[PDB]
Amino acid sequence: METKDLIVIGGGINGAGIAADAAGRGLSVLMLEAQDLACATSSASSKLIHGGLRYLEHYEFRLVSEALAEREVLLKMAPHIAFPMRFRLPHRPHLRPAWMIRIGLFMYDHLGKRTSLPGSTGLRFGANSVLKPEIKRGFEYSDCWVDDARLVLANAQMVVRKGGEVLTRTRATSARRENGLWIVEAEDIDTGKKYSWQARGLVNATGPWVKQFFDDGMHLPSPYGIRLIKGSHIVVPRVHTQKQAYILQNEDKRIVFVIPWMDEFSIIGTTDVEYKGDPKAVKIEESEINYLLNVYNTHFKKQLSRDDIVWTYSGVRPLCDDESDSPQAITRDYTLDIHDENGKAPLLSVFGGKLTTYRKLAEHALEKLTPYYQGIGPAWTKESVLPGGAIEGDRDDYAARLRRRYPFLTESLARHYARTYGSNSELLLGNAGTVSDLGEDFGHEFYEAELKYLVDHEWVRRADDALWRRTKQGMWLNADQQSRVSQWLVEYTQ
Ligand SMILES: Cc1cc2nc3c(=O)[nH]c(=O)nc-3n(C[C@H](O)[C@H](O)[C@H](O)COP(=O)(O)OP(=O)(O)OC[C@H]3O[C@@H](n4cnc5c(N)ncnc54)[C@H](O)[C@@H]3O)c2cc1C
Ligand SMILES: CCCCCCCCO[C@@H]1O[C@H](CO)[C@@H](O)[C@H](O)[C@H]1O
Ligand SMILES: CCCCCCCCO[C@@H]1O[C@H](CO)[C@@H](O)[C@H](O)[C@H]1O
Ligand SMILES: CCCCCCCCO[C@@H]1O[C@H](CO)[C@@H](O)[C@H](O)[C@H]1O
Ligand SMILES: CCCCCCCCO[C@@H]1O[C@H](CO)[C@@H](O)[C@H](O)[C@H]1O
Repeated sequence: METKDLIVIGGGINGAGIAADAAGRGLSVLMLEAQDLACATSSASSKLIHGGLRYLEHYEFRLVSEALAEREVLLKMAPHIAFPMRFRLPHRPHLRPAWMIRIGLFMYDHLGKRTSLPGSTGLRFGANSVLKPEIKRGFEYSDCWVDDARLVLANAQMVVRKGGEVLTRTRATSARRENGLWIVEAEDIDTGKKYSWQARGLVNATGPWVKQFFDDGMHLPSPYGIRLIKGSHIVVPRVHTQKQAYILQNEDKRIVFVIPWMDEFSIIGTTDVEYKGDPKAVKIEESEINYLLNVYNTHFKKQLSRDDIVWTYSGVRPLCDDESDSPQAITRDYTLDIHDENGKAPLLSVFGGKLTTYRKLAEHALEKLTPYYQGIGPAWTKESVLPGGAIEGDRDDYAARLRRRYPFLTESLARHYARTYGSNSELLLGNAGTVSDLGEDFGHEFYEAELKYLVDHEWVRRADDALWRRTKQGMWLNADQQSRVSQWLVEYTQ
C-alpha cells in the first residue's frame, strides 16, 4: 500500500489545483503530467484573473460573480506573480451604447463585492492620447494579471509540500476499475519505463484531452463533449509607455486585449477559431495575425505591421460543449462529473474551467469526492499562501528588501527573482555572496544558480521548461545561448 488515495492525471491549472487541495486534506496524492507542468492550455492564456466582462452579455452570473470574488483571493495567495491592473475600454457607440457599458460596469463592481480593488470610471481621450482622434470617450475598470505557468508551478509545489508526489514526463496510458480500486498505468516518455499504481479515486483533468482519455485510456463513455476553440496571441515591442491594458470592441462583438508585459512588450490577443486535431500542434495562422493587427491598428495611432511581431503563441480552450453555433458564445463556466461503480472507485472529470476559477473548481471537486474519503479534512485553500507567496508585502517591496540583503544583485536581477521566485528567492540564492557565486552566465542575467534551482525544485528537464514556462527568458536568449542551456541540462541531469 502502494495504494494512493487519489490520482490526478493532468498537470495544468485544474489538475495541480485539485491535487494541492486534496494533499492538504490528508489524502495521499499522485499527480501525473505527460510532458511538463503548464505545457498546454495553461501556459497559453491571456494571463488574466478577470470576472469576465463580456460574459454578462450572455447572462453568465454564476461565473462572472464567482470569478469576480476570486480575483482578491488569488491576489493574496500569490502576490509574487499576480497583481492589479486597470483596463481601458474605448467607446464605440455603433456597437454598444454608452448607457449599456455603464450598467455592465456597475454589475462588475458589485457582483463579487471587493474589499481592495478600485472601481470604474469614465475617460475622455484628447489629441495627445495613444488612440486615434475620433475615439474621444471611454471607461476604465479593474481586473488582475497572473503569470499563468508559474501559478500552476506554485500548486505543484504545494502538493509536494503536503506529501504529494508529482511526476512529469510521465503519460498515463490507461485506467481501469478492478476489485474496488483503480489500476493506473503510465509510461515515462523518454526511457519507456512502465509504472503501475492503485488508487481509491481518479481525477481526469487532462483539459483538451479529457474526452480522448475516456475513449483511448479508459474505454468509458464521456459525460460531455468538448469543443476545442483555438486562440492565439501576438507579442510586439511595447506599443506605448502607459501601464494600463486596453480592451477593444471589435466589429464582430468580441473584445481583444492590448496588455503591457514585462515593461518591454505588449501582448495582443485573442481570437476564437474552432479547432480539430492534435492540441499539441496548435499554431497561429495568417488570418489570426491580420485579425489582431486590424483591431489594434483601427484603434491606435501608432500602427503595427507583421514585421513588428517578436513572438506568438496559441492554445486550445477545452470548452464544455453547450452546442452553440458561434465559438465566442460557448460558455466558459466549467462542468465536473463524478461517477462510481459499486459505491467505490469514483472518477471525477473536469470539463472546461478558466484559470481565474481553478481554486473554486478544485473546492467543488473535493466536495464531490468527500463521501469516498474519511477522515478527510475540510476545505482550507482560501486561507493559504502558495509557495513563494510569502512576501511580507509588495513585490516591488520584496525586490528592494532582497537587494538589501543580497546587495551584489543588480536591480533588474532582484526584480526578476522577486517577481518569479518570491519568498523562494533565498532557496535559490543559497549561500551566494557575490555574482561570481551564481555560476555560468547563460545570457540576460540567467545564471547557473537559477537553472540549477529550477531543475532541483521546479521540475525542469528541458530548456523550454526553464526558458518558456518557469520564466520568459526565451524572449531574450539567442539560438546559441539556448542550445547551451540544453547542453548544461544534459550535463546536469545525468
Ligand atoms: C487563448 C486562451 C486564452 C485564455 N485566457 C484566459 C484568461 O486570461 N484567464 C483565465 O482565467 N483563463 C484563460 N484561459 C482559459 C485557461 O487557460 C484554461 O481554461 C485552462 O488553463 C485549462 O487548464 P487545464 O488544466 O484544464 O488544461 P491543461 O492542463 O492546461 O492541459 C491538460 C494537461 O494534461 C496533460 N495530459 C493530457 N493527457 C495526459 C495523460 N494521458 N497523462 C498525463 N497527462 C496528460 C497535458 O500535458 C496537459 O498539461 C484561456 C485559454 C485560452 C487558450
Ligand atoms: C441582465 C444582464 C445585463 C447584460 C448587459 C451586458 C453589458 C456588459 O457591458 C459590456 O459588455 C460587452 C460584452 O459582454 C463588452 O463590450 C464590455 O466588456 C462590457 O462593458
Ligand atoms: C454630424 C452629426 C453627428 C452626430 C452623431 C451623434 C451620435 C454619436 O454617438 C454618440 O457619441 C457620444 C460620445 O461623445 C455619446 O454621447 C453617445 O454614447 C453616442 O450615442
Ligand atoms: C450604472 C447606473 C446606470 C446609469 C444609467 C446610464 C445613463 C447613461 O446614459 C448615456 O450616457 C452618456 C453620457 O452621459 C450619453 O452620451 C448617452 O446618450 C446616454 O444614453
Ligand atoms: C436590446 C437592448 C434594449 C434594451 C431595452 C431597454 C431600452 C433601452 O432604452 C435606453 O434606456 C436608457 C436608460 O436605461 C436610456 O439612457 C437610453 O437613451 C435608451 O435608448
